[PDB]
Amino acid sequence: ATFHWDDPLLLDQQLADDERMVRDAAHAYAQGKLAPRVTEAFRHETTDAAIFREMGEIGLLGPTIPEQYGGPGLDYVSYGLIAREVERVDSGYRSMMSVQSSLVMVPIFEFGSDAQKEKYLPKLATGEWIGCFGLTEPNGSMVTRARKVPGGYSLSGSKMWITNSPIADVFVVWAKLDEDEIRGFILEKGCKGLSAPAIHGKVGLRASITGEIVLDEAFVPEENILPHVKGLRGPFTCLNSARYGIAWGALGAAESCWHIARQYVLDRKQFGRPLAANQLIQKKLADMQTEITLGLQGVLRLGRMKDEGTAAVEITSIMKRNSCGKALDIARLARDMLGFGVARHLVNLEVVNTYEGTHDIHALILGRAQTGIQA
Amino acid sequence: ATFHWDDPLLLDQQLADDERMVRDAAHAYAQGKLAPRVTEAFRHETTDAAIFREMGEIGLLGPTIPEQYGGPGLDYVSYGLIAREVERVDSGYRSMMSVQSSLVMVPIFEFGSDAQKEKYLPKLATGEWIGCFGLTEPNPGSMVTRARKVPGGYSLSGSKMWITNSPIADVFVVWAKLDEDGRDEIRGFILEKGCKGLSAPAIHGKVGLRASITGEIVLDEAFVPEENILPHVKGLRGPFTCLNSARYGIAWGALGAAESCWHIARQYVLDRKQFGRPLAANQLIQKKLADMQTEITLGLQGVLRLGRMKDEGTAAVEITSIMKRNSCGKALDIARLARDMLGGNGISDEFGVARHLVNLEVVNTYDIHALILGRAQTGIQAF
Amino acid sequence: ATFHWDDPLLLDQQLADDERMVRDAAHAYAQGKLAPRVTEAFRHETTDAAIFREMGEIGLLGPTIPEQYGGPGLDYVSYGLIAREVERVDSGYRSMMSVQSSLVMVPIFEFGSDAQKEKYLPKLATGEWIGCFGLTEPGSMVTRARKVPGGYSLSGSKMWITNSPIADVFVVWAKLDEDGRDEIRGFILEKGCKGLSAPAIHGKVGLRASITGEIVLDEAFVPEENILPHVKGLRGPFTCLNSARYGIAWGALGAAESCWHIARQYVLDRKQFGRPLAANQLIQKKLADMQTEITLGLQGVLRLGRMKDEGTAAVEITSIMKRNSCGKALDIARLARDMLGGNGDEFGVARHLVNLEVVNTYEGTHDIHALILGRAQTGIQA
Amino acid sequence: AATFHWDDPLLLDQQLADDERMVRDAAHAYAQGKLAPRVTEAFRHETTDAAIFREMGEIGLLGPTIPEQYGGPGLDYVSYGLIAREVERVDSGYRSMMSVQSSLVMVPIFEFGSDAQKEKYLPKLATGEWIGCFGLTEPPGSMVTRARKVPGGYSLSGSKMWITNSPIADVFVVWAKLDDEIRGFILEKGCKGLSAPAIHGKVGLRASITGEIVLDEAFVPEENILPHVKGLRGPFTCLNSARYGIAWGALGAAESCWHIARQYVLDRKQFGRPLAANQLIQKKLADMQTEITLGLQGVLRLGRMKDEGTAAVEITSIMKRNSCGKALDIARLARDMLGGNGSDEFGVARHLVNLEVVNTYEDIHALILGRAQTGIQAFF
Ligand SMILES: OCc1cc(F)cc(F)c1
Repeated sequence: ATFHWDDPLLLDQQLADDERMVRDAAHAYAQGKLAPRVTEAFRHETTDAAIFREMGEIGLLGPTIPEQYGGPGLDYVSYGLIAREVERVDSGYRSMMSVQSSLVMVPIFEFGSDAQKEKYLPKLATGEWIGCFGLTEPNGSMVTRARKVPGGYSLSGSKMWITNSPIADVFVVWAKLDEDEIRGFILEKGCKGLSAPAIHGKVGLRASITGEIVLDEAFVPEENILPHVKGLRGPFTCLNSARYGIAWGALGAAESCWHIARQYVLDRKQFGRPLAANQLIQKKLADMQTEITLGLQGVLRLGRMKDEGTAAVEITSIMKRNSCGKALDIARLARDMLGFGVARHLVNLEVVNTYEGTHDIHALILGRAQTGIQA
Repeated sequence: ATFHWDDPLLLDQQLADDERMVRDAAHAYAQGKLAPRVTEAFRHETTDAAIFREMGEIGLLGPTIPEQYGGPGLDYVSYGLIAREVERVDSGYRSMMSVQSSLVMVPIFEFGSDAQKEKYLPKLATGEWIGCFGLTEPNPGSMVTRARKVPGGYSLSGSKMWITNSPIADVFVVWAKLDEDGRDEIRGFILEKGCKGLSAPAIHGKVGLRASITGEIVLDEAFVPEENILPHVKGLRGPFTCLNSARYGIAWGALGAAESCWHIARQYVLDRKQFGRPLAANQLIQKKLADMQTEITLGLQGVLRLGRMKDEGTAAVEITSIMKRNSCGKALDIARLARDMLGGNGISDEFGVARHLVNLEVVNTYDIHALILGRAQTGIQAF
Repeated sequence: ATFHWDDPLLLDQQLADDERMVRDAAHAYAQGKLAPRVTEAFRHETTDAAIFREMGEIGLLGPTIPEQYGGPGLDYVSYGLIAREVERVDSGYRSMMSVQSSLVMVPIFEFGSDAQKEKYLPKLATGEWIGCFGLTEPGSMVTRARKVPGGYSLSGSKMWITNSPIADVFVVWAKLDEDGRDEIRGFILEKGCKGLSAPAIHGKVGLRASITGEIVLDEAFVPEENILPHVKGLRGPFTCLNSARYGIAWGALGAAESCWHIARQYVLDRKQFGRPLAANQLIQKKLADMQTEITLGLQGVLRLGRMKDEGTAAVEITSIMKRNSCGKALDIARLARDMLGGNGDEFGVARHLVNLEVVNTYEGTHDIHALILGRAQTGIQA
Repeated sequence: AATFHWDDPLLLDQQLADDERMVRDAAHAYAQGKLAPRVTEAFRHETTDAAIFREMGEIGLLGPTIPEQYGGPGLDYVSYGLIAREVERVDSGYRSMMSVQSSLVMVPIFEFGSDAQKEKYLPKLATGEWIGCFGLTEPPGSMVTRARKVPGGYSLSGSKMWITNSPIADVFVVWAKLDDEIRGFILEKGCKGLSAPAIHGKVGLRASITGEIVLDEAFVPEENILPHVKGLRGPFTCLNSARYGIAWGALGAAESCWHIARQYVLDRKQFGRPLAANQLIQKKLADMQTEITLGLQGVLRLGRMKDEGTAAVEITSIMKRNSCGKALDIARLARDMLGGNGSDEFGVARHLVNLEVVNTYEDIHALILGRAQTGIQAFF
């Protein structure tokens, strides 16, 4: 009976062996390739699309996509472990990857035609083609609209804060159309009326490239609309999948913060003694450990529930709210101990925590589910 | 796949049918026998000794103690489940039970002689014998209750304070320093009701845990036969092994109390109206219920996992610190959150919360666990 | 220059000497007469009416009421200092005195006829007559005055009225019809005249040391000469509340000082690992937070008091101080309760704690003061 | 009924003497006029500018408590605070540059220096013609940096790290052990043995320049040792003065974050209303206004006390901890009210990172206050 400060509940022992190598894969990749890049990349907001090629080579894009389509046919827990390990380096990297996996690949696999699945998935899976997701507009009821035309759609609108957009080959875009239903459309790079100007001067997620998608009478052929989804269900299946992945990821960022802070305090001294000798510092460390340890249990359990089909979408709201909130708290706690990879993790998480608005959308999904009553 | 707001992670489906049965049985007893008693018992600080035989005859005392000695020989997860169903009603009753199991029966089963084990456990198991634990003094290693050697055994003088069960106890597990082979070490002694120089006056007018009887143990040259000393333990390890067992039970029990305050809070916001709309429609009210659900759900995954690890023998003692500190701290936050949601002033049943609140303020004092964790993380002691 | 840990900003020296003697008189009275009573009174929810004569005797009832009506003619700073000294012992008691001064004497003084003033204030000032105040029910109030022969008939029920079961004088706010138009008017009523009931409330979780009841109006008759003539609508009730709130703001800070002091003496006295608890860094941060919040909270009510004496204080300022004093007293009592072991004398803290939980939730659980303040900042009613 | 000022609930403005109010407006006109337009690029590219010293010197805002006699503007502590607050309202880096001159340079020359040193350094420090720095921190401790007697003065050897102003400073106030007490010395730029290497890539306080003071047998003349101080009393008096200014400044930053958050929820709509209409936003706004209003009274009261000589050193711990900690809370609260990522409102992201650093120079104040309350020391 031996104590592991860094893994108190021996998560290692709760993973399948299959799951444990996915994790180490993602780990070796993130540490070997992303850690040496991240500092200058964050600092200068530098576009590097190498992550796609690289991650695609080792089978980490579209983790839940079947082998039939070039995916690695893994389960949800593996998806989670992958995101955890990448965010352990940087939220911006994780972000790029959850765009490929949850925001582009998943809607094509789930909602697309045979022909669409065959054309896009395999190249997405290898990261030869990079994808982006256009739902968000400038300040789920969009004005971006598709109208029917000769064979057969024309899109006009704007989508703001689209990660990958300026380098994307493939575009999953959501617009209204009637016979008013929200629909998903597949556009490709270099297409008439489609542009994607980059955004610079970000405070957080500076290691990912972000842009808009500007659609000025952009022509989508009939064969490019997602056949098997209409309405909220489409965007929502995508966000639900991504929020799951962000819930594991945020914990990775938090672990980094905890380790850096722990190591900092071991190594530096005050009044002839390490900071670690300090009770206040020990309390803070105790809380980081605790919140992270519990969070991991929550996401592990949600992942198992997804895999066996026993998980309602509302669970994802618990884990995503919690994971981001506590990761943010932990980063701030770690920051106020130092006298700086932590500062990076901190502004990242500041963006990540408020991404889905400022009125705590998940607290409400959950309030409504407990009470029956909408806020 | 259906959402279960009251069990989001389907804890119910993470259990063996085995443990599920023990849970339901604990629940039926708590709700059928302890719920009716609780309001008056708490308001009037009433002594109900009859509770131990009730708990005992259905195998709630000494969950983990083997059948050889009258226990049900259940695993740690079952013990947890039992603690949680009882505290769901009141921390004071849980206190009664956690003392019997972890602080009386455990040191005996674990440290005592074969004669001691057969003498004491079976009666402690059925509840015929009420036990208690004498460790806290008026003002751990700096203990002052003294055992000195005499013909026929030992003679103990000293005082213990805040000992739950003592005024109604038949059996007393008492920790005292015995200087021997030179060496001054902590030893355990079993005493019995009626023994000369042992008195257990009761303490009344408690602020919390009023449904549970507490008093003192006053040792005045009380005679303990040489066959009433715990043969197999010396020093900190004795008292510690017991508290560690108790903290595990408390880590589960506290979550039951938090579930009640949550459940009460939720019902209250449904039934109340404000500005025509029910209280449930307010955004701030929904944050608070979300926070409550979150912390409870996660705290449960925490104690379940620790349970599995103890049954596997893979759990280190430090893990208990995290779970006890988290369960008690988060349950005390939830009680304060639910208490602040009620307007008015204690007439209503939904001021069951006020009782849970004050209980949880005692339990949270029975920071040190942060220090255990900080030390484990760093290798430097800061106590 | 020395440091007074118990009064870092030397509030003692920001007071005028007359103000200090007012403070010491309340402190002598509270430590003398209330301190010995409090545990049992709380423990057993007693009625103690004798406190009103006691406070009236030495002129602490309705401090700002002029001598011309039996008041001591003090300012708002002394009102505060008194409320602070009483609550230092117990919130329940401060409340009794709050009701008498802000919720009965003030309305009569600002809104009553000369006759009303001479009939009621002197007796309230001595404590001969005890008062209460009915506003809150189980703008959109439903308690009602019918105009009838010779005056009014009042019907409805007010709840949670401290002093009500032992009150001699009642100030009720009911709505009255005026040629179609409905407006809030204040009425004085006396004990025992037919139609009025004062049934106590029992088994309270906090403020147990203060007797509390309903007011029950079933067609209770009020004469014409008993309607408050010089106010209608919001001004009446609000002028009262805005005065009680000011005293509660000073009071809460008195309760918080008790918790602080008790906590500090408790950790100096208790030993763990052969050193006082006061030696731990986690303990010292908590004590620093208590010292800070109280010191700042005090500078705020002082400035409020002085602005009130100068007629420069806007009504919204009171919302700042009330919310802050109470909210921060609750935190401090919680921080102090969490530093103590044992399970009930240092346990004045448990008492303060449960008092401050009622006080902090008394005006609702929607944080009415944040809204007042948010509306004043942004212009927007939430 | 009197008028409510949401932005000055307790009418701080009214509590101020005539001259005090005038200084406030002076520093405000300067900060809004000269510093505001520079701050976004200065912070972004960590773009050193130093014309500020000479700018603030010219309107008499450097070394506020130094008497007119020595070229100072001869003002009280409240005025010092108000200045710090108007500058920090714009950026903590700028206040920091100004805190070093006033508190960490001109104060010790005035308190502990000879008539000669007072006549020579202060008039040019006051106008911002000479720029000062303060070398105390080492990579006290106790400090290692040592001074040694040599013909007609002292030879100094050692190192100071994280010295703000150092790579641009004309005058150095350095603390060394002399055999064995700590003393302060006035070094001049161009002294042999004095190197001041710059440091780049900070997270916060990016508007200010920081560097080292590497000393290698540096020669100080006899007439450049502070004759009137020995031991901790020297450094501590400087720090204690700087903390007082930091106490006001941090509330200036807290004010900006508050006003920015406020204006932001006015401007943005959600669900058909301004965000300012949400109950929870109102609570946050209330907290911001409460903590700022109360902190302002505390530092004002501390100002009056320091003026009248009744303020113990510990009160400064109270205010500095309160001001920095509450400022940071407020900047975190504002930051969290903002969606988006990188326009005007993200002036908040700047103030937050500044306050993160400012807050992190010294909890140590929690323990100063714990010991004064309990008689027991818990630093080590
Ligand atoms: O002391 C009882 C009380 C508390 C309060 F917050 C307002 C009020 F009007 C009366």
